[PDB]
Amino acid sequence: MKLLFRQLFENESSTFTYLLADVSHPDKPALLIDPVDKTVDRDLKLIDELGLKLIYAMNTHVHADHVTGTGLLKTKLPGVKSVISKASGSKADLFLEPGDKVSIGDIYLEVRATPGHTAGCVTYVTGEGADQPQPRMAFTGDAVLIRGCGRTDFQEGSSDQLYESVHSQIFTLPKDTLIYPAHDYKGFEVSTVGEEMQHNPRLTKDKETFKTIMSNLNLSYPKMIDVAVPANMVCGLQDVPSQA
Amino acid sequence: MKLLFRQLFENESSTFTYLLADVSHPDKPALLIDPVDKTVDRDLKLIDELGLKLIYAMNTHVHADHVTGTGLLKTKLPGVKSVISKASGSKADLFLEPGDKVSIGDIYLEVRATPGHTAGCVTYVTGEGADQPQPRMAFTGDAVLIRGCGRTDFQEGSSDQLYESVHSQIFTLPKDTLIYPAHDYKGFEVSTVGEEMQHNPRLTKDKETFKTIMSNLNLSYPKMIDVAVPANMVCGL
Ligand SMILES: [Fe+2]
Ligand SMILES: [Fe+2]
Repeated sequence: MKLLFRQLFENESSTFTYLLADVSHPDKPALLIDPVDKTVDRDLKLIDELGLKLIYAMNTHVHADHVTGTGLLKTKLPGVKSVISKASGSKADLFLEPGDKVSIGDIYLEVRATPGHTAGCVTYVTGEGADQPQPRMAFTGDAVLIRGCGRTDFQEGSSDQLYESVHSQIFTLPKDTLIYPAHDYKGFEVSTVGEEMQHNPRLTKDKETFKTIMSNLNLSYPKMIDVAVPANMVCGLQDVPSQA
Repeated sequence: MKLLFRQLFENESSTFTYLLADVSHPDKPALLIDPVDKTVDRDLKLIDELGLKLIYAMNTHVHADHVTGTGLLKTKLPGVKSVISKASGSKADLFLEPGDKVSIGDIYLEVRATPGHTAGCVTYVTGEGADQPQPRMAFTGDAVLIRGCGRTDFQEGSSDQLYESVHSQIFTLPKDTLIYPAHDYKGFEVSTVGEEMQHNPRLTKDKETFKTIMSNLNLSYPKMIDVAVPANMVCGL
């Protein structure tokens, strides 16, 4: 295994997309996590410059803040498959269950179910096998953010469920495991399991304190959810053939 | 030596600030590269959470797009020293010459003179040695951006000088060396020397073509330069 890894940012929605590839493999097979429609051309230009073969375009969950790039990526690289959890209820080429593994050459990602922000959230974690990246890397979606977590008042979320998911599926990973979230609003880019267990002001509270604090934040209505969720439930696809 | 490394982003100016610390030393000594005034409180809070001792607040160059956080950091944390090139002509606690080293515990950076965007630009490269980061990391300021570079028509810059700086100081490093620029406007965060030598749209041309390309750019007047340069020449104070 030889990992090529890039974190990419979409400034309108503050979203991180992740590119992973096994560049030891003759085809340089690659995947994207949480690609955004707006940045598809950027992403494809980068994949071409680096000579990668994009196998999968995956989502951690159904996004409320942007439109998935997975559909457009399919319109543009025939052969790429979209991937999302079965639990999300969304359309995709491939559905994931907890415990599934996704492979790109010799590199693999384990799928952990981490619902709470939505019912469909998963966390992708690089494999624990002997030849895999060290430290492990966890792509936590909106379940754990750096020094925070996603809201739980829409998309069938639950604070109780989020707390249990994080403590059972993420904080059980080795402390040096890197945390790569789907969003960040403070200019931060990475954390670690150990660092979040020490410093995350949400998820280091006891369960009932976390639930109380969450319930009272008085967050505004999500500005894009009425557009983004329907679009993302159909893989970001259109119902008319593309023009031009 | 054990390197703790973070890249931090300031959205108003699209600036990257870099935190480096040697967490194997009993003080957990740290430095910041290109800190911004707006994000001083954030940077201090992170430094406090991680239990680090801020030693240096350094600039790659005199910034035209934001006001340096060096002066505010020195105010809040007496004892912190600001650092900048001697060639920049700006005020700082410590001036650097080409070939100088800056150390925090067992971690050190080499200073390479890379003027062209400005007369004072330097690139900080993590040091050579088995106890240093592998691959090496080059903090290139605005001399080399990911698939780009800064403009050369202000701050006593020069396209010819920028080309020579990049080719002699940056493209001579091992190809796997990481490039961490001071800004990005496309959502990219890192590149490598080998990638830029292959794919940088302007710096891969020959010198005269590079010069011609840079002269032909259609750019607006720098939006902050008459506030930022004066402030940054006096350490933000
Ligand atoms: Fe979300
Ligand atoms: Fe600059």
